[PDB]
Amino acid sequence: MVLYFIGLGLYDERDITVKGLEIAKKCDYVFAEFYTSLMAGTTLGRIQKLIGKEIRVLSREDVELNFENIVLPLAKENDVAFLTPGDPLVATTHAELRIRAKRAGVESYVIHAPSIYSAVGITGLHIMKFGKSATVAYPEGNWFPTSYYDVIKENAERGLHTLLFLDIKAEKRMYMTANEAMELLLKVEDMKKGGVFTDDTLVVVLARAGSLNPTIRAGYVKDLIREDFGDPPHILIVPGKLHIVEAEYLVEIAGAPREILRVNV
Amino acid sequence: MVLYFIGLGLYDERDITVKGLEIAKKCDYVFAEFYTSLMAGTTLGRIQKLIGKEIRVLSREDVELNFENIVLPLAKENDVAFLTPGDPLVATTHAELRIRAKRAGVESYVIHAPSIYSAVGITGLHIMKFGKSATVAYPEGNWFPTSYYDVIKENAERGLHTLLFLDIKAEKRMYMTANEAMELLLKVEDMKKGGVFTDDTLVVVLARAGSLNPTIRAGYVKDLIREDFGDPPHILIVPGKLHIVEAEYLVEIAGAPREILRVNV
Ligand SMILES: Nc1ncnc2c1ncn2[C@@H]1O[C@H](CSCC[C@H](N)C(=O)O)[C@@H](O)[C@H]1O
Ligand SMILES: Nc1ncnc2c1ncn2[C@@H]1O[C@H](CSCC[C@H](N)C(=O)O)[C@@H](O)[C@H]1O
Repeated sequence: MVLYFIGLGLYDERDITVKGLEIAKKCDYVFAEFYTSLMAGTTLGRIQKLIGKEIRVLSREDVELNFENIVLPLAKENDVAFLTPGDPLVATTHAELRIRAKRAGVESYVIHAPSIYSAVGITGLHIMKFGKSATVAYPEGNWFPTSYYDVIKENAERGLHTLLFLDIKAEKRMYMTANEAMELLLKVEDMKKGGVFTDDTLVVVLARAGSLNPTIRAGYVKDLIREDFGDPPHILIVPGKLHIVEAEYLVEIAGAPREILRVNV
Repeated sequence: MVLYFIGLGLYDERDITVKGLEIAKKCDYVFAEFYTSLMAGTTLGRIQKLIGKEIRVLSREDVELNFENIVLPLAKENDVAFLTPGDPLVATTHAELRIRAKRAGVESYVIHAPSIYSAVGITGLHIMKFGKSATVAYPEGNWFPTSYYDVIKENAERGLHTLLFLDIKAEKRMYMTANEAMELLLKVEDMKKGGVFTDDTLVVVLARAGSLNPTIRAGYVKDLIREDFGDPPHILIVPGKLHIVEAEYLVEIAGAPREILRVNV
């Protein structure tokens, strides 16, 4: 009669909250999806072992299309767990699954977990200063999305930071790198020529948040465009005007050039 | 010889990540602070028990003026852990404490936890649609902070949601409620009169995120300002231009007036 949306964390199988782990163990069935995002620091098996129960993976279609046929039915007569990377209702369309639960007379509860949306706070950039967020999608066929470009422009204009989620082909297990995102923007800049993203623009790259050894680097596009930030997942941030304090943190902890202390403050 | 920054979560002691717990367990000394936020579902005793360590709680001044005197020193001889509500680097200036740890010669690591910043997802509002954030500060005497008003304004202008962190005075055990926040905003409406916040404005309130039954309400200032939302902590949200899908979740789960469904395109 109960369905729990349990967050799985950022990186590995230990980023789940204690609350989420116990509740999962008590559930009769445990489903999980791994398309919205991917747990780079662990494996389906490791996760299974930790929780103890056996996890049934759902595809994008299984969820978006037949969640009410695969999951909800059991949730009627039992206690079901739905596991998703990061935080349950973040950056995903899962929030509407709660509406379906209600429609089927099923109670749903949310168990949160760290999100990349809030873990960027490790970059020293002030959470309160983040403006509208966006996704840098891969150009395909005749489709070449460039909206993120504008999102970055409206935020910088008002002195806010822009968080750019990078593209992901969960299926193909293919991650978009910070470099590839920096490349695309340069092309969008070259087409729109608004002076929003250029070799002189300051950027921050957060790689593998959640890990004890994440990669936090700040620098000018021309200098980071070809730097190796390690294995995915990646996150690109185009900061607005920096606080002296924000800036010091990027220099002292993300190896930012001293130049930002005078040019970007 | 290191320093760990561990998040405790949103509501009770089980909101810490397994990663965080297992690390806190194997630490020599465990500091903390409960002034940046309020965990409405636990006690220092329950945390200590779960951690199996004695937690010395520091004050803002202890931290802001003596961290390198009370904490870092031990960090050179032992593994120290500094716990905090929710995520330690969200809506706090703790990130600066890392610069200290460094100049003191002390490696530091960050372990995240669910944060109110990403927990707003449960409201049904898209995470990427949130623009700049702000805090509604308690007036102190003849001083009346108004900043947050312009933040709301600036965001609604761009059709983005606004996350309003409510003030806290842990020392006095004062926890601004969503009602108090609304009341203050109305007064600021008279001051600046910009048609930013009025009896007819739609607002969303999230109370006690992290609990299995948080209070999620959406409605018009006039109908909510007098409504009881339960014990703090509270968070107030001023949505921008809704999506039909956001409107549905608000109506179906937040209990918003069905009229909001008919969006004005
Ligand atoms: N640990 C991590 N480090 C850096 N980026 C990450 C990451 N985890 C996820 N991401 C970013 O977030 C995107 C997933 S979109 C969904 C976000 C997820 N629900 C959450 O709450 O975290 C990935 O494509 C990548 O751009
Ligand atoms: N569990 C919770 N439920 C509702 N609001 C919360 C909350 N936790 C924090 N808040 C809001 O955020 C304010 C504290 S600011 C600190 C936030 C914390 N660092 C985090 O990561 O979440 C509170 O006064 C309240 O306005």
